[PDB]
Order: sequence, then C-alpha cells, then structure tokens
Amino acid sequence: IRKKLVIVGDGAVGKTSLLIVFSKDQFPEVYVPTVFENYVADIEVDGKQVELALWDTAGQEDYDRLRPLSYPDTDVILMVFSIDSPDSLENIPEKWTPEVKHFCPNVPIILVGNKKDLRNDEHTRRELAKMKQEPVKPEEGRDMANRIGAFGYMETSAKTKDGVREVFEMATRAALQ
Ligand SMILES: Nc1nc2c(ncn2[C@@H]2O[C@H](COP(=O)(O)OP(=O)(O)O)[C@@H](O)[C@H]2O)c(=O)[nH]1
Repeated sequence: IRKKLVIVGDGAVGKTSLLIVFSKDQFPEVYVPTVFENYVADIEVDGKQVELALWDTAGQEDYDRLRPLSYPDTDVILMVFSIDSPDSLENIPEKWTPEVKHFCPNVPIILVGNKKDLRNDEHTRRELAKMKQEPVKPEEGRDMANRIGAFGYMETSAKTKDGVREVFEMATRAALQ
C-alpha cells in the first residue's frame, strides 16, 4: 500500500516539473510544495489505492556520494532524459543505469523521455544544430529502454501535461508487481 518512487536523471530534464504536474493532479486539491522527499501522494490505479512516496534528486546531480543515500528501499525508479538533449540520453547508459542497478538491484525502471513538446520546436532544432545534434527520435528512446532493461518507455511533456498521468500509473503497476 505504500511504494517509494525515486526520480533520477540529468539536471534540467524536468524531474521536478513531472512531480509537480502529478501532485497538482491530485484530488482533492492540495498545495504542492517546492521540494519532494518522502512526499506522500495517493493514487488509484486499476483496483487499488496506493500511497506513493516521492523522492526528487534535483539539486543532487553533482553530489555523487550524497545522492545514493536516498536509494534504500526504493520500489520503482523514474529515469528521465529530455528529448531536447541527446547528451541527457547518453547519460542514461553511461551514468544513471549503472548507478541505479547498483543501489536498487532488482527495482523496476520506467524510462521517461520528457519535453516531447520540443521535438518539433524550431528554436530547439536551431540550437541543437549548432552542436551537430537534433532532438531524440521516439525509436531511440524505445531502443534505449530495451538496452537497459526498463519495464517500460514513456514520452511526456510536463508543460502540456500529456503522458504524465500514464507514467505514474505505469510506475505504480511496476511497483506492485
Ligand atoms: N518545453 C518544456 N519545458 C520543460 C518541460 N519540463 C520541464 N521543463 C522546463 O525545464 C526546466 C527544468 O525543469 P526542472 O523541473 O526544474 O528540471 P530538474 O532539474 O530535472 O528537476 C524548467 O525551466 C522547466 O520549465 C517540458 O515537458 N517541456
């Protein structure tokens, strides 16, 4: 009935924004604070009411020895990259997956490609082109989810809210089973 969820990924990919959208979607409405550490949110998925305890690693991306103190007893990981940052996707296999598999051995991972609203954004394409890069394609996220053994792959926009509810439903199912 209580499941611990930890959200990880590079700085500025939208970890906190995703927690905010989910927490503002709760009913009855509650004031959503600025930080998420053992933050209790109730969700109903399929039959069951579940308490999700949310932990955000934003602000700790460069504190390699302090960040893993939040990992014990985790039930599901949300591992996030940004579709507007191929660098953040490359850190999925190179940084986040080895870390999560060491500290959370058999814990399900949901791979989340956030900022999907920027895939066709003209400003984003122009800025990425300066570095000889382009937005992440959906096939690339799906392939990465298979490579790292993720339970599932989902694309979201915290800005438009599309896909956010579905990410948390999938994470709850994975935590339950
Ligand atoms: N266009 C767009 N911007 C986003 C999205 N999610 C977050 N952002 C923005 O990206 C920036 C970083 O978001 P934040 O939640 O603080 O990332 P965190 O460091 O991973 O916790 C903020 O300026 C947000 O407005 C999204 O889905 N689309």
